[PDB]
Amino acid sequence: LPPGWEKAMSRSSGRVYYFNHITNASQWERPSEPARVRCSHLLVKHSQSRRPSSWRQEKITRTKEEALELINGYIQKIKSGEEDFESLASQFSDCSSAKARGDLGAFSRGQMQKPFEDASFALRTGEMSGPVFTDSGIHIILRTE
Repeated sequence: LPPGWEKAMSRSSGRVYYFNHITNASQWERPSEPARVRCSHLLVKHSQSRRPSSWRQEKITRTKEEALELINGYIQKIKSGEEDFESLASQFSDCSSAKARGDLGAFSRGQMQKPFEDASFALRTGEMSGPVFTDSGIHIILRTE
C-alpha cells in the first residue's frame, strides 16, 4: 500500500477498509513522491489555535472538539456530494485563502507546517484528507495537482 495506508476492520460492518495515518483519510477501496504538489484546504480554528482570529470571527471561541465536529460535518457534506470543497472553504474556512476557494497554490517540502506538508504530499491528485491537526487548527486538505 502507498505511504501511510493500512488495512483496518469496520467495527460496524466487519468489512475491511483502508485508513492513512499521514492524511487521516479512510475509505473502503484499496488505495491505488513529487517535488511540488498543489493544495486547497479548509481550516477551522479553535481557542487553542496559534492565532485564534480569522476574517470570519475576531475572537474564535469554539473548542478543539467543536472544531472537530465542524470539520467532520464538512467532510461529510463534501463526501456525500451535498456540497463541494470549494463552496465550503469559501464560506467556512478560518484561513483567508478561503477567498481563493481554499487554494494555496503549489508548494514544496520545507515551506509549510510539517503535519500539513506530510498530509499534502501523501495525497494523490484529486484526493482529500481527513482532519489534519496543526497549530493553526484542523485542516481538510484537497490536493488538486
